[PDB]
Amino acid sequence: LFSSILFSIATFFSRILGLFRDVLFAKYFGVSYELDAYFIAIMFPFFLRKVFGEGAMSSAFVPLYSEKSGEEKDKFLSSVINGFSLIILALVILSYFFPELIINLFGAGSSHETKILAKKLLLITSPSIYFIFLWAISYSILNTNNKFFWPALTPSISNITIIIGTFLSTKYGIISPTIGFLIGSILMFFSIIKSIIKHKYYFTIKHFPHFLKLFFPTFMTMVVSQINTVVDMNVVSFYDKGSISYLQYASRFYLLPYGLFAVSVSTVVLSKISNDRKNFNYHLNDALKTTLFFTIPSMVGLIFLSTPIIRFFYEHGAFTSKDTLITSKILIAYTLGLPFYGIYSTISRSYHAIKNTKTPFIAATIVSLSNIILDIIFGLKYGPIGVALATSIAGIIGVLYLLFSVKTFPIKDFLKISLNSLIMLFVIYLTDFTDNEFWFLIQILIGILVYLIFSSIFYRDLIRRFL
Ligand SMILES: CCCCCCCC/C=C\CCCCCCCC(=O)OC[C@@H](O)CO
Ligand SMILES: CCCCCCCC/C=C\CCCCCCCC(=O)OC[C@H](O)CO
Ligand SMILES: CCCCCCCC/C=C\CCCCCCCC(=O)OC[C@H](O)CO
Ligand SMILES: [Ca+2]
Ligand SMILES: [Ca+2]
Ligand SMILES: [Ca+2]
Ligand SMILES: [Cl-]
Ligand SMILES: [Cl-]
Ligand SMILES: [Cl-]
Ligand SMILES: [Cl-]
Ligand SMILES: [Cl-]
Ligand code: NA
Ligand code: NA
Ligand SMILES: [Zn+2]
Repeated sequence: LFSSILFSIATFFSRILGLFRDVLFAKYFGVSYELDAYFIAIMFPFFLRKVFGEGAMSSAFVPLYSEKSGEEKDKFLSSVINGFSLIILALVILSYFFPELIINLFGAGSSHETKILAKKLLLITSPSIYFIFLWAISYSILNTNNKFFWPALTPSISNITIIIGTFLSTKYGIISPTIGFLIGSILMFFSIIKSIIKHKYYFTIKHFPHFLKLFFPTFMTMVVSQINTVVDMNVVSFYDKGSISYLQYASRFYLLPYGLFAVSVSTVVLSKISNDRKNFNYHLNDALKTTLFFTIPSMVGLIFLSTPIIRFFYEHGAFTSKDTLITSKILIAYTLGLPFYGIYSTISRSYHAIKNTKTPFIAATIVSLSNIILDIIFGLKYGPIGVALATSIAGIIGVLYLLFSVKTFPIKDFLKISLNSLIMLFVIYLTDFTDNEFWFLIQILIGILVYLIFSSIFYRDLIRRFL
């Protein structure tokens, strides 16, 4: 368990480091066409990391690597590296000659000056793909040797190098964090290079067709399942300049309470279902109560305090009062979906825990199609706020489908949690007088205390049994 607590500390600071990276973007670049161009240029390697984070490489590499032995293991590894090196080299050369293909994938609607700059930055980011693939392969090898802690922290390397590049941007401009992104991908790979170079190199691609047969179907499935990322960005690119940047500032901050409250708090309770499948309904209700307990007060507090929170973190240097006003509205639009995505995540993973992949797949399809259609309608009409809202409404639709499916929900506890959250709201509203820029921190503490006090009143009998 000591490694589990250590990994939580490591994850917290890794999340905070990403937040600090964005804080510096706001200070050194604010919201601008030039940061739009940066995000366009990094989005393909970023997107590819996300897909490999869902297991796209390990899903095929692990079984085919582990089944082999002796120098057939080296020959398999060489086949994978050689085959991908060939494909990637071809596509980086094509990227140099036709950068508009990648640009128009993520920023088709962006202005002329944006696309020109993104072309220049893509010359630097496109090679990072090669080092991301190698990183993903080494990551898989480490996983087959039961190494999980340290490989999971290597993305922090890239955030440090981007941060350093952002500091140097006062001399070079936006190209400095772009170079930092490339160097980050190189050093991420070098941090775990030994797992690859301990193998003998073979001039062979013998096993590459075998590996592709198992890799590509799953890889494409994971591409499609993460596509809403691409659609969000491409739709907003048609709005005002800086729209891409607004969406990144708001969504990257929102992912902090999302990851904590909509997913992580309910994991332990959800873990029990696999071992105790015949009590599925009880355990699912238990997990849903936990999710609601955290997401409902968090949603209320975040929305009420969205402007002072954004101001505290982002409103420095080039990030203006106007930027705070807009980013805060986008954050509210996302935060309205927090409890719905919490419920969604809880029911979906509970289904997986009992080997039902069909119902989670249908729900995910509904959410994805809903999100695309609503992006078209609301995103083209209202820019980033419309895209954020579309994402939240899509989650509501997914929740309605899943609730009709499991036909269970802890209604009594939802009402108790909601009342405690509204009592909390009433109190924080009363403490809203000073307008000091740091007062929102005290209101968060007051809100937590009020919420837990009244939680203990309404759950007194339950606390006694636990205590
Ligand atoms: C070579 C294709 C590059 C595609 C375009 C990106 C440009 C990259 C530039 C330089 C790459 C140098 C890094 C080379 C990294 C080492 C390659 C490797 O993994 O070898 C493993 C074997 O020894 C064991 O199987
Ligand atoms: C600008 C740099 C961009 C670099 C982007 C690198 C992405 C490469 C990913 C996969 C290999 C693609 C080649 C796939 C070849 C076809 C695979 C195949 O044959 O799959 C058969 C399957 O059974 C039928 O469903
Ligand atoms: C996330 C929860 C943990 C965070 C813990 C942070 C600890 C508190 C830090 C700073 C408080 C600063 C509060 C400053 C309040 C302003 C006081 C003031 O000067 O108010 C003037 C006005 O006239 C009144 O009437
Ligand atoms: Ca600006
Ligand atoms: Ca060997
Ligand atoms: Ca300020
Ligand atoms: Cl601008
Ligand atoms: Cl072996
Ligand atoms: Cl970034
Ligand atoms: Cl194979
Ligand atoms: Cl084989
Ligand atoms: Na500017
Ligand atoms: Na426009
Ligand atoms: Zn093979």
